[PDB]
Amino acid sequence: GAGMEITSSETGTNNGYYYSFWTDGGGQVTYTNGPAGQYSVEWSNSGNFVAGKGWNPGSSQTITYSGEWNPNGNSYLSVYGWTQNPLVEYYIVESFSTYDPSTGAQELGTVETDDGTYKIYQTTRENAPSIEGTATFNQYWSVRTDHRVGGTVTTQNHFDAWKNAGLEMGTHNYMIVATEGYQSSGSASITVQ
Repeated sequence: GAGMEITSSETGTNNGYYYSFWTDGGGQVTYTNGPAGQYSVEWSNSGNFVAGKGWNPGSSQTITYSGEWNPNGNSYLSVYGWTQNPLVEYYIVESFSTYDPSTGAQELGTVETDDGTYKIYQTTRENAPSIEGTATFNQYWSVRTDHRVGGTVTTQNHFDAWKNAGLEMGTHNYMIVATEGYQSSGSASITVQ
């Protein structure tokens, strides 16, 4: 892993961390594992891609992450992952570029944590890609009102706020600090501590 450039989807472990790189193959996307919890990604006229390091299975650990997120166009930086039974894709959005991803989603409240205010939303993806195949599932969103690149994400506070709103969480699959992009270029270099 450490230092090897990859250009198509893979998951594995690198330097004690789980890592997930997924791309639909649009434009160019290059992912690299670095030392410890560090990853780099560079993209150029991308389709949809998700990249980052973390844990499988994810728990309710308080994550600290640092580094650098330089997108040109649509990109989010998030604590990202999935539960099963029910199937749930979830996002704790630290920053987004040119597109608020909670657009067309329904706001269920706010949660204050990690010196932030985060707005809570749910959508339903219908017949979309998933960790268990083409499926119909809820996505949950916590979106920081004041964007940042680096700090503490107390995921327990986001899960409790979702559960508070009546949002079911199943059994935790992976949870990563993810760089996502769509129809953009950019680079990002992020360390999970």
